[PDB]
Amino acid sequence: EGRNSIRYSELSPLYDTTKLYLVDNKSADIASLNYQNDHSNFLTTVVQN
Amino acid sequence: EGRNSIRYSELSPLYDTTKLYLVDNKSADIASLNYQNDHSNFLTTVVQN
Repeated sequence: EGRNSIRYSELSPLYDTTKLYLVDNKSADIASLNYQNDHSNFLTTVVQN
Repeated sequence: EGRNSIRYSELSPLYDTTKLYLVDNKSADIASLNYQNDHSNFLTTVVQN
């Protein structure tokens, strides 16, 4: 208790477990981040907002 | 201290002062809430989301 918080920068804090997703076919990332790379060396966002 | 928090239902809490707005010409409220009333007896949203 107390030492179990998970804080994003402006939103309600969670506590003691969550999930994180690392998918490879989000449109905004296709457009900007990933132009010269492939499905084995890619770059993705962990923020879903 | 401690007894000064302001809590919305899913967002970061504020502390010790804020503002609240009561305007009368928001589109969504024009459409739904206010159809049979006027500018002197009106109905508005305090949530801006």
